[PDB]
Amino acid sequence: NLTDRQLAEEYLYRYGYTRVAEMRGESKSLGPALLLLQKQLSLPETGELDSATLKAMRTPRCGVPDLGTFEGDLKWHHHNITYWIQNYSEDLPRAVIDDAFARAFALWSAVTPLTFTRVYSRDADIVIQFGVAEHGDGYPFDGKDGLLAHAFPPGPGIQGDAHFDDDELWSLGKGQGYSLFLVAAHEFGHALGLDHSSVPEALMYPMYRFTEGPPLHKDDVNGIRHLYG
Ligand SMILES: CNc1cc(F)cc2cc(C(=O)N3CCc4ccc(C(=O)NCCn5cccc5)cc4C3)[nH]c12
Ligand SMILES: [Ca+2]
Ligand SMILES: [Ca+2]
Ligand SMILES: [Ca+2]
Ligand SMILES: [Zn+2]
Ligand SMILES: [Zn+2]
Repeated sequence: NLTDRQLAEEYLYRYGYTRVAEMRGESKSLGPALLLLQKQLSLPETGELDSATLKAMRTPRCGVPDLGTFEGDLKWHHHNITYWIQNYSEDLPRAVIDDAFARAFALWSAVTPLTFTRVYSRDADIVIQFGVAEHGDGYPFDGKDGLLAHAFPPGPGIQGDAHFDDDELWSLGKGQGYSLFLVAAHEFGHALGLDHSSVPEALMYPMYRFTEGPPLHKDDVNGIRHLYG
């Protein structure tokens, strides 16, 4: 497999840190990219490929980049957001999957002027899809672990849609597998127009953190408030 050095390089590149360090003239060596990463994930800012940074880079996370072309202003311009569960993972019963997504939407519904209504139609605002490797959007998944899912900011077509890597074991996060409820709640955050948070305890923190407690943090609620009047 990849050397620690190579895993680091791929991570800094994939999540947009390499590009930002290039724009500041300092791509020659990893130090500057690592500091942007340590800042962005609230790690001690050593600028070293240290134990906390390598730990972080090995942590399963969202496939959405942390730093940086879509159409429109990346918020919804209607109250009633529709979602269509285009397909299913075989990892869970369909009713449990449907309920995991309903629960992810009820989380945001309480703190936004938006409503979420399940439909069965191609034209839903938020199309939910399970897929593996290349799955039709040219942002291919990476097999088991690493990237768990991604989503697209509000707007037309693929915009607002949420995809889940079916090379992961989907569960409710108890015993084996990733909580589909917690990953969906995070990705639906992007589907409403939220960026990653730097607050480790926040839902919109990019790394997967299993919890049984209520997942929204002040920072998530406030991010939504700074988006929707
Ligand atoms: C595979 N999916 C995918 C590929 C890609 F190349 C870009 C994006 C962006 C998203 C996304 O929907 N969101 C939700 C909406 C939003 C809105 C703004 C920003 C953003 O500002 N990024 C720049 C860095 N940011 C960090 C703190 C302040 C600036 C990011 C995001 C992230 N999904 C993406
Ligand atoms: Ca994966
Ligand atoms: Ca859409
Ligand atoms: Ca699976
Ligand atoms: Zn994310
Ligand atoms: Zn996708």
